[PDB]
Amino acid sequence: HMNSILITGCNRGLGLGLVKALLNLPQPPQHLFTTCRNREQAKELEDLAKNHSNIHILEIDLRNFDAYDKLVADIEGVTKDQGLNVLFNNAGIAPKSARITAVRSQELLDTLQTNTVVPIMLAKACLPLLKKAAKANESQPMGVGRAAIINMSSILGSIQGNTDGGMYAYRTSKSALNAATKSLSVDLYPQRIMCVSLHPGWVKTDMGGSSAPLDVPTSTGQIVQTISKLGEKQNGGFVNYDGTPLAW
Amino acid sequence: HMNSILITGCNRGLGLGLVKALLNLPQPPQHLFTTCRNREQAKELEDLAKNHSNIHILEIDLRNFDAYDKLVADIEGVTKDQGLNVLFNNAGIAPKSARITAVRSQELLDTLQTNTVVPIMLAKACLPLLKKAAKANESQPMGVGRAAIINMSSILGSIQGNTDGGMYAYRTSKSALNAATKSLSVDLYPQRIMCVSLHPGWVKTDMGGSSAPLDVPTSTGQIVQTISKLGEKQNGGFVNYDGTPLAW
Ligand SMILES: NC(=O)c1ccc[n+]([C@@H]2O[C@H](COP(=O)([O-])OP(=O)(O)OC[C@H]3O[C@@H](n4cnc5c(N)ncnc54)[C@H](OP(=O)(O)O)[C@@H]3O)[C@@H](O)[C@H]2O)c1
Ligand SMILES: NC(=O)c1ccc[n+]([C@@H]2O[C@H](COP(=O)([O-])OP(=O)(O)OC[C@H]3O[C@@H](n4cnc5c(N)ncnc54)[C@H](OP(=O)(O)O)[C@@H]3O)[C@@H](O)[C@H]2O)c1
Repeated sequence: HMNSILITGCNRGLGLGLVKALLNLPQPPQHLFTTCRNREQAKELEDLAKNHSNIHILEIDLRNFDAYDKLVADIEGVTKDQGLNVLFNNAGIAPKSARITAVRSQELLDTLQTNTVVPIMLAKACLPLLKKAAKANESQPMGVGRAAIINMSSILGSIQGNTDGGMYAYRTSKSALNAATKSLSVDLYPQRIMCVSLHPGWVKTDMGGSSAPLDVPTSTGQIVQTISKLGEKQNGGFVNYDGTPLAW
Repeated sequence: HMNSILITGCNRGLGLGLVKALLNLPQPPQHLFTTCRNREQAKELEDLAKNHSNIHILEIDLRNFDAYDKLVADIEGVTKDQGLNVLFNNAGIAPKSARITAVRSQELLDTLQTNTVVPIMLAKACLPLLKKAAKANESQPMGVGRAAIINMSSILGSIQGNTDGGMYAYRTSKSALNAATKSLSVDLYPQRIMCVSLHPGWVKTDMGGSSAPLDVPTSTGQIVQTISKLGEKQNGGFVNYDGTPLAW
């Protein structure tokens, strides 16, 4: 059971799918923090909120690093001595496909900032909360029930498995996120905070497209289930949406 | 034999070491292009130039993406229909060690820009020259003798081998460079342009430090030798300074 969880980017795709799947759980989280850039929009998320009080909507554009201090402040005020059990870095972007001969430096930097730098900086900010949760549940084994950072990655970030090429901004950012996941796993081991990169499979969202074999509920359903079964053995790993180990 | 080669960052460490090792070759390159940010400085490189006419010094700060068009112009004017056989992305930076609780967003972005974005953008700019060289030598097998991009990476970029953690900016940028190396290998295969990431081993330079087991000549000597033996089988791979396959 996850008492509290913070998930970034929940007005659309997988973020929203995860929220719903979290609710359908027999023992849903007591505090489900969800970020989105425009609360005015996210009608579906705003509607889910008006129907589920365990949902907490926080408005912020993750690119504003100075705004993090307050994000964590708002969380701590609600959770207090129980900290934050899970940070789920889901917010991500994928520019349009493009050949090396058409790659733009700005597209690379922007993708790297949102898909790589943000997750690292948010992890940094949430560390105090994650450690409090890890301590509060120190009698339990490693898992989302204690403390964990789940970085939503992608199989396209699998260098060993890249046989199609292209997608420079996206691939570099997800392979970079993976390297961050591994370092975080080593650095946070003392407090027993789990960190894993997870590929949600190819899902039919605005990013995944209509050609994807998986739908949102199917993926997120298994994801919530998978993260719920992840333990110390999978710490610092790269796993598929069903828990299968993936290649870096 | 490499008729022409472009190496970035040659006033210091490995860049300078490679230049010297290239010269000591029985059949040194006819055109050895070397970049550096301050020609006024780089006395040793400027001195090597005054003694070796095959050396060409080009001044530029790789962060200035608009300056690339001219870099390639100057090269093409010299090589012409023979193109550029090798692009050796050596320029790199490594910020001071720091724990996750002290990581700065600017340090991450800056490291990612110089160690990841620059190599990708320079590769992009040199593509026309690399393809001309690849075509001019189409009767030869893949290798530095035909056309190739060698990205100087690092074992710290090996996610599978990261058991010490930390070094977020550096690790993410080198793992990202590796993912770029793999995509470039697939995308450039048609023109048979080889791309490989190479770890020079731990060398005693300003970055490597005095604790490194290898000196500059030892590393660069084997490097020049190793790249000289790299072929299609090692294309898109991550290799040690002596050619041994490394884990992503
Ligand atoms: N779909 C797939 O097949 C697939 C496969 C592998 C990995 N993934 C990864 O899974 C995650 C979810 O992707 P998705 O399929 O749901 O894509 P999506 O439908 O495009 O959703 C991306 C989400 O991230 C948010 N976001 C983007 N930039 C942001 C920023 N600067 N600040 C705050 N939020 C930001 C978006 O907010 P706005 O609505 O405000 O833009 C949106 O909620 C991503 O990390 C993605 O890379 C997806
Ligand atoms: N030493 C090791 O043990 C080791 C191990 C693995 C990988 N490497 C990699 O090997 C390469 C060489 O590193 P090194 O040991 O020689 O380090 P170094 O002695 O610090 O040299 C770095 C070189 O890159 C240049 N450079 C940095 N930023 C630049 C920019 N924006 N534009 C143009 N040039 C720039 C530097 O120029 P300035 O003099 O103007 O600063 C310098 O010539 C790097 O890619 C590094 O990551 C080194």
